[PDB]
Amino acid sequence: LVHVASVEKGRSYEDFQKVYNAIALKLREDDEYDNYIGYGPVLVRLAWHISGTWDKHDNTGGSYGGTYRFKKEFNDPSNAGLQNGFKFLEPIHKEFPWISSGDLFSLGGVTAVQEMQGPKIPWRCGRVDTPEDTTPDNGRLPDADKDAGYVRTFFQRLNMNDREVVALMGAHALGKTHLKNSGYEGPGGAANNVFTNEFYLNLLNEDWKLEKNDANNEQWDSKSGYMMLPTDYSLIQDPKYLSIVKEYANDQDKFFKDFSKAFEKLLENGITFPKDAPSPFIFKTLEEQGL
Ligand code: HEM
Repeated sequence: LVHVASVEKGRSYEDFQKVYNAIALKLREDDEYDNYIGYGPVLVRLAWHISGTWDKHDNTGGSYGGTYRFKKEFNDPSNAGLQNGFKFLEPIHKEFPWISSGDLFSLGGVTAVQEMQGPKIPWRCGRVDTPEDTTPDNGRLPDADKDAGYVRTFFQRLNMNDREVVALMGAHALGKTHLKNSGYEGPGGAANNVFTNEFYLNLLNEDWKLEKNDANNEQWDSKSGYMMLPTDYSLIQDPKYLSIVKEYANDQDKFFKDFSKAFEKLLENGITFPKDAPSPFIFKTLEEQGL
């Protein structure tokens, strides 16, 4: 099963920078969402969830086809809450109807990371919408109530190794769990809408207690008022993950570089880029543009 990237007709870097900017300006404008966390974190989660359906074995799922727009995937229990990110992006799609759905969802995540002061994430265009019957079944996204061996095995399906897994998980410094969406409640950190390596520092430095939340699920809670999922905490229970947690806790630049690589890879899994495709784009932030 082959998905060849096809550049939206006649478009180039400037066109996609305009879409970036519109997303970034709306992120700035719609500041109140989720008790003033804003839409950055949910856009990052949306980009991951539309990518994380991928299966390396048969190239089903993945970001290419933009299939989140169809009811089966939209209504996946694993995707509860992401409707907010979709609704956010709706007016952007209306303004730029030429961009594919998978390009828009993935670019939303890139824009959020960068506007939250994260690393630059190179991004490639050319995902093409595919029909409703290409939508992957529910159940391809990961469970939170599991251990390190689960996490490691899960991510093999997305062709991610230990370092890539631990780097990607650093996104859990962003935003929060919401009891109504996932059966977990609380923020992972103090800087909910700024991208840093706080996830790793908090895992190592906080005093975590294994408690039950109001949905009768176990989660790790700190006296500082933070939480970790069982799968997050597994990164300090497994010796191989722990070494990499310590590395990123002690080197902000290394985390940023490794995250950027793993996140681009996640967003591009399943896609074949022609040898004469454009190079990946690196978008300027609003701040860099004086906007
Ligand atoms: C073992 C893997 C993972 C599990 C089990 C998992 C699970 C969860 C759960 C249960 C939530 C809360 C959803 C809600 O209640 O609103 C969540 C939030 C989120 N996840 Fe993950 N996740 C995993 C990996 C990732 C990865 C790879 C990324 C992206 C690089 C990511 C990004 C986020 C973001 C940013 C949030 C916050 C969303 C918000 O504030 O609205 N997750 N995740």
